[PDB]
Amino acid sequence: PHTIIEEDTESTKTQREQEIIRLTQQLITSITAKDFDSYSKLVDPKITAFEPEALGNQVEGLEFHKFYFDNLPNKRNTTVNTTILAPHVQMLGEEGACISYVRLTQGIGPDGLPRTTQSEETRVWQKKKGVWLNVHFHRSVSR
Amino acid sequence: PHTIIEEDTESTKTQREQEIIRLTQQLITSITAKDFDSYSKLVDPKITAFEPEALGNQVEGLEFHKFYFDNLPTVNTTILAPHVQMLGEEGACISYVRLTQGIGPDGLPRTTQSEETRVWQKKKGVWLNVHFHRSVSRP
Amino acid sequence: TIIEEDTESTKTQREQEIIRLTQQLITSITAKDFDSYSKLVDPKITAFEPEALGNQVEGLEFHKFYFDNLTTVNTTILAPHVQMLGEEGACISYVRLTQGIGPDGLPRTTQSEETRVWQKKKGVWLNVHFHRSVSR
Amino acid sequence: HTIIEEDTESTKTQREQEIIRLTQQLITSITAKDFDSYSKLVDPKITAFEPEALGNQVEGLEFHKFYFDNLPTVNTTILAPHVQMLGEEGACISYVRLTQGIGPDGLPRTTQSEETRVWQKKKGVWLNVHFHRSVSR
Amino acid sequence: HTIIEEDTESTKTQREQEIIRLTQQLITSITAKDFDSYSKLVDPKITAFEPEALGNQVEGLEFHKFYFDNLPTTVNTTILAPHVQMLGEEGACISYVRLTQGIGPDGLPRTTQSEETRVWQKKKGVWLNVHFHRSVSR
Amino acid sequence: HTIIEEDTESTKTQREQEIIRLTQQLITSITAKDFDSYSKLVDPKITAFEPEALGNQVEGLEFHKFYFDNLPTTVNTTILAPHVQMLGEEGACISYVRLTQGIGPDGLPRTTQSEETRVWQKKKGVWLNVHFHRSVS
Amino acid sequence: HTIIEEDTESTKTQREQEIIRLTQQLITSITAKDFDSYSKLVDPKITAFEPEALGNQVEGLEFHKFYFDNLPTTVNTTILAPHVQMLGEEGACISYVRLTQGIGPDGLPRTTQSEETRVWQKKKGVWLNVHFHRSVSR
Amino acid sequence: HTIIEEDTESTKTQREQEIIRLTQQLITSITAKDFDSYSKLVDPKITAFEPEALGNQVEGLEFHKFYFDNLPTTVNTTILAPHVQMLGEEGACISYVRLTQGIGPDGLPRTTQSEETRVWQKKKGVWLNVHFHRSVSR
Amino acid sequence: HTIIEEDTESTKTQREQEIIRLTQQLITSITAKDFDSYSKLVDPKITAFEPEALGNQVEGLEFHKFYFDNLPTTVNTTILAPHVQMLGEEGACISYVRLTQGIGPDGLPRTTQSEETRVWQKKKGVWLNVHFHRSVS
Amino acid sequence: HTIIEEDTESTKTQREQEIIRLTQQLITSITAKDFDSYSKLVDPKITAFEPEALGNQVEGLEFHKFYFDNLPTTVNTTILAPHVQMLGEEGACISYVRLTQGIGPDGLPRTTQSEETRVWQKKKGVWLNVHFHRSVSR
Amino acid sequence: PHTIIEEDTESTKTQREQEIIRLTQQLITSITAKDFDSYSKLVDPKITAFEPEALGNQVEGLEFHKFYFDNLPTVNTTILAPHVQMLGEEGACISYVRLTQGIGPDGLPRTTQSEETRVWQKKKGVWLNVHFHRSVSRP
Amino acid sequence: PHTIIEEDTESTKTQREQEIIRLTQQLITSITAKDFDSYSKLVDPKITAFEPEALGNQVEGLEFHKFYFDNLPNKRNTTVNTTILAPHVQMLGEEGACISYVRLTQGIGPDGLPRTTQSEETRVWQKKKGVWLNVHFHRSVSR
Amino acid sequence: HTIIEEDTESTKTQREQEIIRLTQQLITSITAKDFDSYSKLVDPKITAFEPEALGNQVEGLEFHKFYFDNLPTVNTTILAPHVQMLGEEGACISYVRLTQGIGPDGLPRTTQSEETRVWQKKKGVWLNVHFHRSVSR
Amino acid sequence: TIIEEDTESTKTQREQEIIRLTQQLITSITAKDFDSYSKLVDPKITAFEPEALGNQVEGLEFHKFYFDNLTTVNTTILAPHVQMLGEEGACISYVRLTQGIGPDGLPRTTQSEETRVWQKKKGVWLNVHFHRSVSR
Repeated sequence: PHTIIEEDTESTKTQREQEIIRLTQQLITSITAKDFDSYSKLVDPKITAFEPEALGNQVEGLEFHKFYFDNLPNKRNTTVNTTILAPHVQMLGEEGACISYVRLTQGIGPDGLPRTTQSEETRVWQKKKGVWLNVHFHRSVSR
Repeated sequence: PHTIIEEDTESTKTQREQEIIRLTQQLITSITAKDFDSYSKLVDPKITAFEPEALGNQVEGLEFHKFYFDNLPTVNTTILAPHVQMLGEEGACISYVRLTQGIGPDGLPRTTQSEETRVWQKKKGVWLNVHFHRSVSRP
Repeated sequence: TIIEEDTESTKTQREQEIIRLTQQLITSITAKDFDSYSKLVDPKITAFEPEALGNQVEGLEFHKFYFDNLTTVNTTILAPHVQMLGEEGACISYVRLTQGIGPDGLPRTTQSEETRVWQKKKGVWLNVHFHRSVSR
Repeated sequence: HTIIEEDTESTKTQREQEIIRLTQQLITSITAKDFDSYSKLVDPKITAFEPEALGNQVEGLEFHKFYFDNLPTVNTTILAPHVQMLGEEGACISYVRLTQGIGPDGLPRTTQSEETRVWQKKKGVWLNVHFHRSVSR
Repeated sequence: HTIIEEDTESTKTQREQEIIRLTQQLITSITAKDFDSYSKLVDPKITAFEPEALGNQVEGLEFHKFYFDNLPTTVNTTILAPHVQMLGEEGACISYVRLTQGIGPDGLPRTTQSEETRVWQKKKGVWLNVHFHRSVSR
Repeated sequence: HTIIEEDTESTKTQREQEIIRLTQQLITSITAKDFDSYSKLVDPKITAFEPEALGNQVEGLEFHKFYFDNLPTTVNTTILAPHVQMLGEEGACISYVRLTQGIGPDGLPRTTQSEETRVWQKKKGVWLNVHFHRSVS
Repeated sequence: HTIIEEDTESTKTQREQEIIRLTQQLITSITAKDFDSYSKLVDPKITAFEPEALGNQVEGLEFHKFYFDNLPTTVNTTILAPHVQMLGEEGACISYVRLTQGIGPDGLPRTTQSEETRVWQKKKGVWLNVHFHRSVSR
Repeated sequence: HTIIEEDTESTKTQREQEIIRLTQQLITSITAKDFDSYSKLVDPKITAFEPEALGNQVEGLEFHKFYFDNLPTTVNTTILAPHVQMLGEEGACISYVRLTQGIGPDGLPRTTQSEETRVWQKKKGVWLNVHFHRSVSR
Repeated sequence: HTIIEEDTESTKTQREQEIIRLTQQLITSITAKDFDSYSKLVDPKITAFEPEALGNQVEGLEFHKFYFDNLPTTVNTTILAPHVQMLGEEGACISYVRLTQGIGPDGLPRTTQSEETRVWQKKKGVWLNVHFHRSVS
Repeated sequence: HTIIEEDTESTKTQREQEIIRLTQQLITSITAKDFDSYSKLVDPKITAFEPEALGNQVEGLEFHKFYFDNLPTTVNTTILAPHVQMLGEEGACISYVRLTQGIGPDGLPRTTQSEETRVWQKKKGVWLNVHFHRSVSR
Repeated sequence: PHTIIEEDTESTKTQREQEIIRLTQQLITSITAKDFDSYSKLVDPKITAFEPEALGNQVEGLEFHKFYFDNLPTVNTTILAPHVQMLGEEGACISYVRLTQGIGPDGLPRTTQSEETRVWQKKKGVWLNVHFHRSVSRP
Repeated sequence: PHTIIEEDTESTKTQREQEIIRLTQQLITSITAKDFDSYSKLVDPKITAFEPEALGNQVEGLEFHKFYFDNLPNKRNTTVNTTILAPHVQMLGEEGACISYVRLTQGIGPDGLPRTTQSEETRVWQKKKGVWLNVHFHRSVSR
Repeated sequence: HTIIEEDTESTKTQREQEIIRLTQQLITSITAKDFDSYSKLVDPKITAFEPEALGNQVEGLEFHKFYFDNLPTVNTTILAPHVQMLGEEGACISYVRLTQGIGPDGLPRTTQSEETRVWQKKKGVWLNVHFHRSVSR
Repeated sequence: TIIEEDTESTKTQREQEIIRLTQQLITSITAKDFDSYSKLVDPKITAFEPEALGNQVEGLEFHKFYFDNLTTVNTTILAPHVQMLGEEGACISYVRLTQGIGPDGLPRTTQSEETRVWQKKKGVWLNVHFHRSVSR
């Protein structure tokens, strides 16, 4: 029970930019649904990462995140609702792209408590042999 | 006194990504020296930014950072493990750990750490920083 | 049940309807009836609420998440100010006072300041924007 | 005192663009403490929801004029303005206001508020008849 | 479920005394959670200032009714130094210190104190409470 | 010192309009600390519930005169939603929310909210305040 | 549970000795929760100052009768240095330090302290407690 | 600085009115730090219960005379609801709530509260305070 | 229950040796909670300063008997540096440090230190404790 | 620099009274920081239990002398309910509650309370303090 | 489930120091699996150690760590930026950041970080860990 | 006003081990005296480090520490007394050595307050062309 | 219960080596709660400084025998033993004791104490006449 | 000045000298006279003190650091136990109670438990080990 929502606003993006947004949406769907095959198809095997689970280190490879796919609750236990706020997409020539957005996640905590979480995400995509892959992402949370 | 040091340890970088590292070094130099002219020369005027000064929002433009070049009142900035991924011919992405050694109220030494991602785009033959993302992890 | 408090007087016939429409809206919220809610709310509604964490959200899905989760409550509208905007605009602002039961068997009262902006689209009034605040 | 709008890379229609410009002039009169321009842009019977009102709804200019008369480097930034038009005489603009300033010490601090302003075209001119300021925790 | 009124020394006038009686009946309907007597003693458009209203002024019975619908035997209220000021033939203003005794979660005796001002209006020969103000000092 | 009153809606009767005006003059006399005007508007044996009384009920004018003589510049009192209920011909009861904008120890503006209930009694053709009740939430 | 007086030095007169014995019987009815014995020794219009009154002065038997109808074992109350001043034949005033030893929630022995001042009035040949004042030092 | 009494309702007898006036003169000598006027109104062997005694009962004038020789402007003491009970011709007992308004370290106005119980004895035609008890509620 | 005594150095006179022995028997009667032995060793009008008295000075046996009847297995009392000073022929004063090893609520051993001063008076040829003073640092 | 002793009611025997006097002189030498009078009233091999000794027993004058060498006008001590028990012809044991009043860093009046037990021995016809025990409750 | 991952990013190691990394991986595996036989095979019996379990003291021998192999009651250990400096023919020194992903009381995920230095000595043709130094920096 | 003291105990070390101890002493003397030339002579220009000033990162090169030589108070202001506790030296063939010890430092704080600091140090030495150099050190502090 | 000594890579003289072995036997009797071996290795008039004594100096075996009689996986490690001999009948051994154990939960905890034991050769056998246990903060 | 407290009795002539030597040692400490201190203390003295942070230190330099830094104090020795060890050993243990003035003008008292071990080296007694503890 999870669905990903984007809201660009009145602004209409480039068709290319629109595809980067759609791909990012698919990736987030892989993460919330914990489908590691779909995640792996969209992400480069040598992706560098900056996330709070890294404790200020930079991590490389898929295994660090495959830990979260193979573990953590399945997804049946609870329901989630992620939302992408103001996605800014900057194309970098023909083979690069950089999408940065605010991620707002609605869910249920330990009890039947509804809570909202905000994180700031930067994802860099590289067009490798006609296929866009996520080569680096950087996820922070405000204090 | 403001100096900037990179630490590539044993790995070897290509000339392109070595230049991305060099440009990032100059950028952070203009930051620590509060030289906004050089900073403006290295940064695209429509630059997006994620930083703790923005309170979890994404800001655009130069005025938001030019505020800090003004108004604000001996440090060593160190770039740790610069990962530079080239993106075709007009893209580049360098992520690193920014370690800052400095002085407190007294002659007291303290170190701060932030994780930075900077995205460079080659616009009309020159490299410009079009987006950066600065984080500080659970202190 | 919901209680309105105009204090004194009767509003004009146009803004009285805005008050009643707000009553039906809050009724759909408290009763968790999403059909009436979707009928009263524009599909591209912008929103400022504490559940949005200082962000502005748009669409119904963000709010429909709250309809699909979770008996006796008493909401009360304090000093409604309705300002009409031509023939196709209306802006109602009021203080929402809610009475309910928390985790234990103890009664609690919550206060929030709500500002709803209604638009008359093709003869029917729809809420296109609302702004919910909570004082500290 | 400099004010910057951030539409994203979008262009609004000619009608709502003026709502954006007028809002910038309003925030300008607020930051510069110029009550004359403020009074020209605001209806005298303006209802208001702001943290200075302590969860109450205030009306009139006197409550706000109290703030123009006290105290003499700031940078306000308008994040994601949404303008929904209401016929020919109504407009509703909502945005996130991001303020950079200097506090008691010489330290830069940033504050974020959410603002929703409702404008009414009264006799060919636009006046701000309602506004709602919230602050996230 | 017994309410004690403490006139201190000396005796007031009879008309003030009846206002005191009606206030007692009101608080009895409150501690006994008897909404019928409460509705008999209270005007349907009563204004109220109480800590449950969060610095707002509430009107009507539903705001207090809600409280009567939800709760359940052991209470004791005491009216401290009631001042009753008559207002012509149709007005009355009684103000007093309310002292309530009860039992919380665990079996320990606790006492709460509030300051109350109740305003009675003589409508059609009967007295009704048209406004009350409940405060608590820190 | 400015005392502003706002009724959300409706016109009061003439009598209760006067009750509102008399309350306004009273609050003015408090802010200006003119004890002669205050005493003219208030009964010499007025009972009172206010935070300065520490949950006690005080009577008389001296308890309040103490504040008139020792306090001893610019403040803004706003009166929100006055509910006036007349009691026959010789009684009246007005209850309202009071907002106070002022400057504290700093150069920073602060707002204070209190809920007030005043009871007026007409004696010999003159309305006097005989009891008031001020609480803060 | 039993109560113990501590006269320390010197011997009191035959009048004040009875005041101390009656105070002992009173506190005995308090610790044993026997309201009958308490009502025989207390005037029905008794004023009271106690921490359970929150700095107010309550009147009547019911304010204290609420406490008799709550909780059931072993306690030890001691009257430290009773000072009895007689006022003619119909007045008496005894002030003392009440020291209580008991068990709380856990299994521990403790010693609470309160200062009590009781005023006795001889009404129709019997001594009655018309006012008591309970204090606690910080 | 001046002291104000609040009799509220009713009129006291001619005897107890003098007890209240003498209490006013006493607290006046306290707030003005005039030990001469204080010594004229207080018996030299006065017992005392006050928070400055830490729950003990002190005797003599010097224990309080220490406070007269310390600190120098504007204060306001009010006697709330004085209850005076006469004991023949040579005894009197007044209990009241003392409410003090003053300025602390910073420039702020405040209202401290203490409960006072004073016992007056007529010794050779003059009334003297032989025992006072100062309490503070928490 | 074991009561151990240790003098760092020196031999006491015969009298003060007996004073030490009587104190030992007293502490034994407290630990074993044998009130008959305690009463035999203590004056019926004994004054006392102990933490159980809350800074007051208590007199008599009942105050202490309360603890004999309600407490109601293995503890180790060690008496450190007894200073005995005889006062003529009918007085004596012994002061010492008392260590107590025991088991509290847990299965963990805890040690308690208290400083005690006992005053013995010989009445009719029998030594009785007439005053003791127990403090804890 | 004045010490007040409070015998409460009634009068003790003369021999106990002199022990009280000598205790007063001792504490005067303490508050006045007069080491000569202190040395005249105290045996050179005095044992002591005081909070300054940290749960240890100290002996001799140097431990208290040290205190007399270092410090400087405003103090007031009061001896509460002195119990004096004579021990034959050469022993005496006085125990009491000491109540001290003074001024700390800022100009605020403060009161401290300690429990003291002093043991006097009649050595060569004069009384000397051979052991004292200073305690403070929490 | 216990796995161990190294992250050499772009740099290239020699076969010797690559084997030092491999041996360290096996060592940490025997730690997370609490397999003391393998651990003893990789560790010299007179090994010195600095670790927070030692409270600022330096311990020697195996019994101090064998205590933790006993008595103690799904994790991913990751070796970050392994710097391996060879010391002639019989010495080696590998220092790295040890990042540990694991589960709390609930199915709650948490990450811990420690900095480790391990010194290897070639004794009779086999490599043994003769000294290690484990630190945890200002959490 | 600073001097470095070693105390091996009754145990006598190897002559080689003794030299490693002496070299370590010289290095610490360079640090306390803030003589960067003497420090640089004993330390390898590509030394890796683990110290609390690195915030859980590993640092390489001299500049990170030359920051502390060129800044910080000179050394004239106060007096220091460092002490090396139980130095354990393990030789690694002919070209490696590993010395680990407890560092106890006595000094004066902000006021005239004497304070003691303990840190645990591991220093690795490499014999490069007949000259021992410090190639890695690891300094921790107990909690 | 296993005990490990850590001389560093040194060998003591034959006389002090026995002091080390005997100390190991003493700590063995302590960890195993075997009072018989303890009493054979310890002089009956042993003075003692330990945190269980609350800064006081205790003497005898009873104070320590109290601890052998209460409670039934531990690892003690002796760090840097210094043995200074005193003629033919005295010896002073001081060391750092490092203890690994399990607390209330199933969590491993480590404690560190500093111990100084003074042995005396009494009639050809070595007895521990004094010990001093400290704990750093 | 320093005060000894044998409580009662006189020690034997051999251990009395150990007590006096301890007095001279503490005198050199309080007066910060390092010459007498070095004369009374063996150059290879082991030490357990709170200034060593749970470590055992050896030598005079660690203590000489404290002689070269920083009027009226009163130290007192409580219940000294002196146990002789043959002809060339002695072990004295005692409670040290120190009276002094802190930062302000207020008197403070500190307590520590000291255990000194003396050795007769070539006819003269030297302190070869001492162990200073502080109770919490």
